[PDB]
Amino acid sequence: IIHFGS
Amino acid sequence: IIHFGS
Amino acid sequence: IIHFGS
Amino acid sequence: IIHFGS
Amino acid sequence: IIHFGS
Amino acid sequence: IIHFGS
Amino acid sequence: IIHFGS
Amino acid sequence: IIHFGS
Amino acid sequence: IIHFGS
Amino acid sequence: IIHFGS
Repeated sequence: IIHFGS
Repeated sequence: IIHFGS
Repeated sequence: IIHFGS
Repeated sequence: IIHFGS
Repeated sequence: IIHFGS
Repeated sequence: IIHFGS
Repeated sequence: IIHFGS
Repeated sequence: IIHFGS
Repeated sequence: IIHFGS
Repeated sequence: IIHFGS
């Protein structure tokens, strides 16, 4: 996972 | 995991 | 885990 | 874990 | 663990 | 930049 | 930059 | 920069 | 900089 | 700088 946010 | 956020 | 946030 | 935050 | 925060 | 490779 | 590699 | 590699 | 490598 | 390596 690459997650930029919430 | 790469996580930029909450 | 890389975590920038909360 | 790398954690910058809370 | 590397932790910069609380 | 997010770069997975060379 | 996030770089996983060379 | 986050760099995992050389 | 966070650098895991050489 | 956080550097794990040479």
